[PDB]
Amino acid sequence: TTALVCDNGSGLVKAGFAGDDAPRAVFPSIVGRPRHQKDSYVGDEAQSKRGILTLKYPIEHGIITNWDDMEKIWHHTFYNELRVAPEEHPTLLTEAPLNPKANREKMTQIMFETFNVPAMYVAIQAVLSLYASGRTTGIVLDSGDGVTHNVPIYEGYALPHAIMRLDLAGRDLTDYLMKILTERGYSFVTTAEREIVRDIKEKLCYVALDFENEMATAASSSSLEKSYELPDGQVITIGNERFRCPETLFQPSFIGMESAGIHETTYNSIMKCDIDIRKDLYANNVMSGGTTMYPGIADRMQKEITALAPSTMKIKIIAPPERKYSVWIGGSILASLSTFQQMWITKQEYDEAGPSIVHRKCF
Ligand SMILES: CO[C@H]([C@H](C)/C=C/N(C)CO)[C@@H](C)C(=O)CC[C@H](C)[C@H](C[C@@H]1OC(=O)C[C@@H](O[C@H](N)O)C[C@H](C)C[C@H](O)[C@H](C)[C@@H](OC)c2coc(n2)-c2coc(n2)-c2coc(n2)/C=C/C[C@H](OC)[C@H]1C)OC
Ligand SMILES: Nc1ncnc2c1ncn2[C@@H]1O[C@H](COP(=O)(O)OP(=O)(O)OP(=O)(O)O)[C@@H](O)[C@H]1O
Ligand SMILES: [Ca+2]
Ligand SMILES: [Ca+2]
Repeated sequence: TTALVCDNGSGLVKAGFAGDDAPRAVFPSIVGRPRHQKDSYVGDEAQSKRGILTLKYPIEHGIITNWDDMEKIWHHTFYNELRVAPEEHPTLLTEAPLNPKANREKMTQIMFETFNVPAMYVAIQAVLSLYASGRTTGIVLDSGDGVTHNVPIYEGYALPHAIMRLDLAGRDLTDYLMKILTERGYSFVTTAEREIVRDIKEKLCYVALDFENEMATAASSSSLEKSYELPDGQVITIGNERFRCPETLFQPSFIGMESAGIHETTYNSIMKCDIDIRKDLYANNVMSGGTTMYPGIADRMQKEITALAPSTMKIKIIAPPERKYSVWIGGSILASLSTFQQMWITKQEYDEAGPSIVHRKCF
C-alpha cells in the first residue's frame, strides 16, 4: 500500500509517492479553459497552449481560492501526472500556515467525496520542511512563488501565535527583474517574456553579502557580469541586477512594500516565543522553498540575524541543497513512518463524522 504526497503551491505542484526521495511530478499550478479540443487543461499543457486559453492560478499566497479549478488540478495530478487511481492510495496533502478551518474541511470533503481516497491527512508545509532537515525544533523561513512565512516549531508542532506571513515571494522578484532589465535598455513586458526572465533569475541571481559594496564593484568593473542567450537570439548582459533582484527580500521598499525584510520578520517571530526556547530557534533557522535558493542567502541571513540578536547568541542558518522540495520530502518521510499510520483520517471516519473530522486529527 503506497501513500501519495501532494504539495500544492501558489506556483508549482509537487507530487509523488511516499518513500521516494523526490517528487515524480513538478508542474505549474495553473488551469486553462478555452478562449471564446478539451474543456480544460492543467499544468504544462495549459502553459503550452496559453495562446488559446485563459489561465488561472487556483492558489493565491498559499491559500486555495478557486475550488473548482483546484479539483481540476488534483484530478490531473492523480490521473495524468502520477497515473494512479486515488481510491487505492492514502493521500497526504499540504497546507499553508494559518490556513482557515473551512478550507481544511473543503479539502477533506473533496478528497473523500470526489476522489474517494481510502485515507488522507493534511500537514503544514513549513513543519514538513523542518522534518526534512532531521529536526522537530526550529524556525522555518519558507519562501515560494506567492508567499513567505516564518514558522517557529517546537517539539514537532508549529507555534501558531508566533507565525509571520509576508506576501512577497518569487513572482514579485521575477516581476522586479523584468522591470530593472527593461530599465537597462532591454524589453521584457509580455507573458512569454515573464517566463524567460524567470529562467534568468533562477540561473544568474544571487544574494550579496553587502549590497553597497557589490553595487560599487558593479559600477566600476565588469567582474559581476554574465551573459544569457535569449530564445529570440539576442545575447543580453546582466550585472548588478543579479543581486538587486533578491535584495528585495531584505529590503521590500525596493518594490514599494512597507514590510520588514525577512531577517527582521525572523527576529520578530522568535521574540514572540517563550524565552526558554528562543536559543533553540536561533540555533536552528531552516530555509525552505524555491525563493530561498539564491546563492549567498544563508551567509547574508547569518550576518543580518547576528546584528539583531543579543551579542552572545549562538545562531545557525541551515540551507539544505534539496530545499526547493523540502516540503514534499518531509511529507514523503512522514507518510512513510510506522507511527504515522494511526494518524490518517480513514474513509470510515469521514463517512461517519463528516469533514470536521479534519480538526480532530490534523494538527
Ligand atoms: C509521527 O509524527 C509526529 C506527530 C504525530 C506529527 C505532528 N505533526 C504533523 C505536527 O504538525 C511528529 C512530531 C514527528 O515525530 C515527525 C518526525 C519527522 C518526520 C522525522 C522522522 C525521522 O526523519 C528524519 O530525521 C528525516 C531525516 O532522515 C535522516 N535519516 O536523518 C532527513 C535527512 C536529514 C535528509 C535526507 O537524507 C535527504 C533530504 C534525502 O536523502 C536522500 C532524502 C530525500 O527524501 C528522503 N531522504 C526520504 C524520503 O523517505 C525517507 N527519506 C524515509 C522514509 O522513512 C525514513 N526516511 C525514516 C528515517 C528515520 C528517521 O530518524 C532518523 C525518522 C524517524 O524527524 C524529524
Ligand atoms: N534557483 C532558484 N533561484 C531563485 N528562485 C528560484 C530558484 N528555483 C526556483 N525558484 C523560484 O521558486 C519559486 C517556486 O518555489 P516553490 O515551489 O517553493 O513555491 P510554491 O510552493 O509554488 O509557492 P508558495 O510556497 O509561495 O505557495 C518560483 O518563484 C521560482 O522561480
Ligand atoms: Ca510552497
Ligand atoms: Ca523598508
